Amino acid sequence: GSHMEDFVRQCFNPMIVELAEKAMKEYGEDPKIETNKFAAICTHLEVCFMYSDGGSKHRFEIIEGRDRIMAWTVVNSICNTTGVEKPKFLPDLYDYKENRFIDIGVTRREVHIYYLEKANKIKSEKTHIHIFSFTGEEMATKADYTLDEESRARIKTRLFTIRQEMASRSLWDSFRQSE
Ligand SMILES: [Mn+2]
Ligand SMILES: [Mn+2]
Repeated sequence: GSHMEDFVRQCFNPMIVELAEKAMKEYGEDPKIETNKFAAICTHLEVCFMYSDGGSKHRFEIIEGRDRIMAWTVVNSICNTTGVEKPKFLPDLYDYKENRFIDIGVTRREVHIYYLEKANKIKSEKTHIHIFSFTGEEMATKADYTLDEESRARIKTRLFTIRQEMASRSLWDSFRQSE
């Protein structure tokens, strides 16, 4: 029973905590042991869902947070109906307005460093990328940031808040040097 674990269960809502536990268990992992990863997955969940909440009613299909199998089903539905190309790696969202898959990144390193790694690693010329840090920085594909500024602003705020709560508990350094 780490401090970190109990911190995550206080910090994130129960639905996010449960989706993340499920995601971890599905790819082999334990939330009680790998607790920095548990916090990171919760974070990435929250951001993805805050992000889908920007923009209008029907704008995004939400991929993250589903079962791996159902997530691919929906990806296939969107591919087979928009003509858009089937990505190699699961994305987080689909943008019905701009007609692209998006993968949201949350990082404890230089926005720059994480962007290149996902770009090379996604090896998917058409999927859009949008990174946020715990520092207020963001980088997006084609400098095209999808949402208006106040929706991204509140994500950035939320992340700095998570960073502070962690630090006030002396879990931040560990969290940062776990990535
Ligand atoms: Mn994802
Ligand atoms: Mn992502």
